[PDB]
Amino acid sequence: FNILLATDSYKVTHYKQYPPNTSKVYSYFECREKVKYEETVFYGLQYILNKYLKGKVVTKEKIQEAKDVYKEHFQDDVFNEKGWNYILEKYDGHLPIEIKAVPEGFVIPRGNVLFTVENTDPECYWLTNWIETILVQSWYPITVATNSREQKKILAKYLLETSGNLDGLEYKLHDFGYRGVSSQETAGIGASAHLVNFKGTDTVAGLALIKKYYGTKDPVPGYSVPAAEHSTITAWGKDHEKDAFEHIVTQFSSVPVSVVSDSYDIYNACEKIWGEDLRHLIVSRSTQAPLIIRPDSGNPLDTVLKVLEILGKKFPVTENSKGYKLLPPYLRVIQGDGVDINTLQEIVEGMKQKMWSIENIAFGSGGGLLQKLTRDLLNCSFKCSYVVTNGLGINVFKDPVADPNKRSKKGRLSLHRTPAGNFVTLEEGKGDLEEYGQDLLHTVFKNGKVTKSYSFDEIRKNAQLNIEL
Amino acid sequence: FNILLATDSYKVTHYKQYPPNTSKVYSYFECREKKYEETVFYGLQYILNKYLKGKVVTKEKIQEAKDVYKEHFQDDVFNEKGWNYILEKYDGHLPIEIKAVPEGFVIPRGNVLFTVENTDPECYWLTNWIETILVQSWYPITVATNSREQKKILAKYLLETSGNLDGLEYKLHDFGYRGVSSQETAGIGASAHLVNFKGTDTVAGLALIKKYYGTKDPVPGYSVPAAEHSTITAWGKDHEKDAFEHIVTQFSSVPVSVVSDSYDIYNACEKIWGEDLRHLIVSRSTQAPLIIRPDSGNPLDTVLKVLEILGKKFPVTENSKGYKLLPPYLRVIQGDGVDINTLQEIVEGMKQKMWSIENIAFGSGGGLLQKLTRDLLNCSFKCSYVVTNGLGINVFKDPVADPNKRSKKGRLSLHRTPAGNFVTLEEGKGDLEEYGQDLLHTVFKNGKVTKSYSFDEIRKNAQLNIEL
Ligand SMILES: C[C@@H]1O[C@@H](Oc2c(-c3ccc(O)c(O)c3)oc3cc(O)cc(O)c3c2=O)[C@H](O)[C@H](O)[C@H]1O
Ligand SMILES: C[C@@H]1O[C@@H](Oc2c(-c3ccc(O)c(O)c3)oc3cc(O)cc(O)c3c2=O)[C@H](O)[C@H](O)[C@H]1O
Ligand SMILES: NC(=O)c1cccnc1
Ligand SMILES: NC(=O)c1cccnc1
Ligand SMILES: [Cl-]
Ligand SMILES: [Cl-]
Ligand SMILES: [Cl-]
Repeated sequence: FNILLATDSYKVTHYKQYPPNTSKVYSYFECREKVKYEETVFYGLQYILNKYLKGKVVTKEKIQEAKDVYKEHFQDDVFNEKGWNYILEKYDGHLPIEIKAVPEGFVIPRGNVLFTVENTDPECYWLTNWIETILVQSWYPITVATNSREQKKILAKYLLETSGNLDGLEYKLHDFGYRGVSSQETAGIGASAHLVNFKGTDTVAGLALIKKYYGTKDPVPGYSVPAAEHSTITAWGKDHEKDAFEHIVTQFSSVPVSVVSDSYDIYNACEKIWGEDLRHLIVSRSTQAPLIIRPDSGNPLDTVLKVLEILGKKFPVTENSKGYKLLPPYLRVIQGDGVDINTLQEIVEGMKQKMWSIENIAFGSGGGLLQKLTRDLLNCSFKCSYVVTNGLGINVFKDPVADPNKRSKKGRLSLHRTPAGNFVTLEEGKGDLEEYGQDLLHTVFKNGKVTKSYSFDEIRKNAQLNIEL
Repeated sequence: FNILLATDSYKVTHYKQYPPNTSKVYSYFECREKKYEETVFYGLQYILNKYLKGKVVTKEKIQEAKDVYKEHFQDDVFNEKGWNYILEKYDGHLPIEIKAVPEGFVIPRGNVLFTVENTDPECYWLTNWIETILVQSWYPITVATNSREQKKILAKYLLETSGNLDGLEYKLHDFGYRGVSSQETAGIGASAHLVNFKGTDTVAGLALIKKYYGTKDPVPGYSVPAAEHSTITAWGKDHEKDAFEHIVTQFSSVPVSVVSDSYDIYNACEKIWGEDLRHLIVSRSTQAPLIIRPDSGNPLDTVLKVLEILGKKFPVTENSKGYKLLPPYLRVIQGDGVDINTLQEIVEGMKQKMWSIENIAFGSGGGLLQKLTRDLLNCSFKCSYVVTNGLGINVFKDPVADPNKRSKKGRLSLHRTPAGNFVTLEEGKGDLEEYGQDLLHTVFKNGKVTKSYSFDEIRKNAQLNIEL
């Protein structure tokens, strides 16, 4: 990786565009005020700081490589070779930048400063926004973690209402998204952000990222169980679906096992194969090793409701203390097709209306969890708010006439608690007046070193739901 | 990177689930039919080289996978024996054969694009182990296809309003680096866009193409100097004119894009560019025009109003098709809110107001590289053929509630039809040789990349019919 080649092309030309004699550029990131997504989980900056920003990130070879690429890319010499060589020669290639940030896992309302960036050497005024592109990619772990947490809120509300408790909540939304993201790197980042809120994942890449960059007291941060796919059912031949089911549940007789049941006819599979032909292999299973029946096609709500009605007529159903129907403990359902935050809500509400406890179901979500998200969902944005030119600090901002939502904050910023205990971002250096106590941002990066860090266990604690607290 | 840790967790358990006595699992990838009628096949070569080729198994990688899965499953289910077999027998090279349509080929939906099978009977479980990594080809396929569909829209409008396609390759600029989910995604996605266009600010695409594909030219994509809000607003609100003047003077002999909406896009166009600094604009060369960049408001309404303002402050001509044309030193780039749908809305609105598409280019970020999912083209990998007890059987899924999810049966091959279209033959019927040559070629076999394509070849294959 070369940091010189890790920015938007136009930023190569920006050192020539700032006012002459500018010694400081100070910028900030927020999730701009616009499912409402009123609060965001701050997560993922520590990965970027360690993987890409810390240590000796400039070398002679990297400067020469960037110079050669940009000469052809712009068909002109605009690259700031002198400016990058200064960092190499004066700081042994360590970035003279200070980043302050809210602690990871913190849950912060929209429209608040989450981190700030400024140069610590006047010669490197151009460096602050060079690294905008790499830092703004924190939108992705923030957005995955936030959207996953919002689904946890829905699941908690309906589990509490239909069961009286939150038992099993952290296994109710399983990450199926490894194949449906855009790269291996994205898979690890996104899976780790989901694991802020839940413990079930099939996206193995998230485990090593957490281990390397954050850390947990437990050996791994996420868990899985054996499960079938269409290839392991259909390979037996259509007339032998029962044989596949029997082989798989017998191979995994002592752990939970998920069996995709829709290869040919989900309803026949539930009613006749699981329901009658193999029922004796299901009712014998342990409470710690249930069969998890997995539909994977059709209208998600309609299919879940019909699967439950079928199973409730073939297996003993109880009524829990809240009055909701409950399958026996050796039998559960996972809906892992078509699940995003909207369809999740529709399914749990439809189950509730039909008197089925949320204890009976879990969800797998792939593209909806890790890929169908954009930087626009939370309006993640990085902007310059303060500069020093000719020794004079200036509060700077953008205020487009057509769009008030794009207006940006002015001056030096700080994050505080209000008297009622909420968050406020103070502008124009007003945090210095100390009317709102101390700034909640902490220096996390300075002059090539990570200066403050969070374990994954601390991040999880910070991101807990109120209903959990 | 450890390929043992690069699969969906459940696939760790599948070796125990296939029918006993199974010696072959054969699987295929298609962009299922459900408008995106045709897809650009692009990106597999990156995956083959970065992740699949060579010695990908070691004793350390097996032990690390064994340790992780013991904790991840709270059980010992990992196939250590099967992975050690590959290590000891093949020096850690994967006994897999992959056949694929040439990269850059434009193929209608519902056709086989690549197949995967094991070459050693002991490794029947390996074909679908690597499904997860191979299915991520959905992303470069989808970026390249969606970018090409935008090129079709641009080409149709440019041709209608101008009579030619001059400049088409620079009409959709990649602004997506900050709006994708990772550095790796940025390079992959930017490279897929460059199949169709030459303008990019997502620098990461250049090194990927150089390392994995190659071009005869030094670089596959190009940029020009451009401002951002920080370089305008840093001058102070009262000094926007000073920022504009400084920037166009610093870049007086190359094209320069200047974001103009920091405070009031319409004031900037009419009064700053159109009056105060007009003398610095009309003196510019055709080779180095000023590109005015709005970045907020309704994308169509803003473009039309910007053009109306500029048309009243600068000399406008009428081209031979009857459409209005700004002077050659002045152009506009709309780089906010652009996806395939709004691009179409903008060029159609311009046409209705008699403005040539020569006047405009588009920047797209999230719309171009992030707002896409595997479901857009229904990219899917399924087993279609197995050999069990020495007999081949045709395998498929056919869910009752969704006919669109039905998969193909048996050994597959891709052919040209007599009318020049494409057909996927199932059940090994390609062996009857009624349809000429199979278009799938072996690209990977037993840890080696057998066939490779340059980026120049891929671009040629992905050309539009109108260009042809
Ligand atoms: C059968 C369930 O398995 C485990 O939870 C998971 C579920 C699950 C399923 C249905 C439910 O109603 C539910 O409450 C949970 O499903 C999984 C599926 C996978 O592919 C992988 C997993 O790890 C779980 C996974 O860990 C937990 O052991 C849960 O206690 C048990 O009820
Ligand atoms: C000023 C234009 O530059 C080049 O195209 C680009 C454009 C562009 C703009 C407006 C138009 O109406 C248009 O036809 C093109 O914009 C760019 C913007 C960037 O940030 C970077 C670029 O490389 C181009 C970029 O390369 C083309 O060579 C075009 O001939 C010329 O008119
Ligand atoms: N474990 C599963 O059922 C699963 C995992 C990943 C993708 N699809 C299904
Ligand atoms: N060159 C540009 O105007 C640009 C690049 C990347 C993101 N936004 C704007
Ligand atoms: Cl599956
Ligand atoms: Cl080894
Ligand atoms: Cl910008």
